[PDB]
Amino acid sequence: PQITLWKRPLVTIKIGGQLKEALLDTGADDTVIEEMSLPGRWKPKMIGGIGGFIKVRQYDQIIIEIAGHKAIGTVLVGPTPVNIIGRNLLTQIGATLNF
Amino acid sequence: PQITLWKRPLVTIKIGGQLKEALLDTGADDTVIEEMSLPGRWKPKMIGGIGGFIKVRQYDQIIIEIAGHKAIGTVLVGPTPVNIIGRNLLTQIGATLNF
Ligand SMILES: CC(C)(C)NC(=O)[C@@H]1C[C@@H]2CCCC[C@@H]2CN1C[C@@H](O)[C@H](Cc1ccccc1)NC(=O)[C@H](CC(N)=O)NC(=O)c1ccc2ccccc2n1
Ligand SMILES: [Cl-]
Repeated sequence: PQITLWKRPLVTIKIGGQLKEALLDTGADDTVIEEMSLPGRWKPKMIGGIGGFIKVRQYDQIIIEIAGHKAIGTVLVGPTPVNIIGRNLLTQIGATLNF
Repeated sequence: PQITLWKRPLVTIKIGGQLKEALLDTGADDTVIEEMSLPGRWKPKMIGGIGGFIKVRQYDQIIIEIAGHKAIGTVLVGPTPVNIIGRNLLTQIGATLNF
């Protein structure tokens, strides 16, 4: 599978039993999802990007499916305008940047 | 070359005749470089990310070298925390995401 970048590399994910669209993002350390109820324990975190920081809820050991690939890892929930799959999960689904 | 994502995908770039380090970022539509003196005509623009928008200088038709590959395109210059190479130039150097 190879994804060119003339458009946003959006894929379908399954998280908390719901389908969402998310951006495959090699520039993001972390995976950040829009506000949603997720069951289970979490802890407060702040994460930064181009316009500054947002508060998120950090959930560890979340089961997620990304474009058909299974993953288990940390998901941050908070007011991102776009759902983002960052390197912590891109490494699990085997993504590489070929240039 | 193929980049795994266990670490940040940082590469050397050449802009304005100066070497810098920048992040290869499939989640960014645009290329944003830290404040620097750069010759060329520009115009103001807002660009956004997590945390909101920042004001930048939009330079069109800038010659940039990214990991040894020459590209020409729009560069935004402003108070970004990190230099980022986004899809407008990743496509020009032929970068793909594979998995
Ligand atoms: C998600 C998080 C874990 C916080 N990581 C990061 O944000 C790190 C931070 C690094 C240090 C500072 C400079 C940016 C780098 C790159 N990144 C990721 C990097 O990939 C980040 C991910 C992202 C995408 C969409 C919207 C928000 C955020 N992209 C961006 O910050 C780019 C900047 C640009 N080109 O205009 N934003 C966008 O391309 C973009 C697209 C759609 C939008 C819709 C509404 C509002 C904003 C929107 N921004
Ligand atoms: Cl919900």
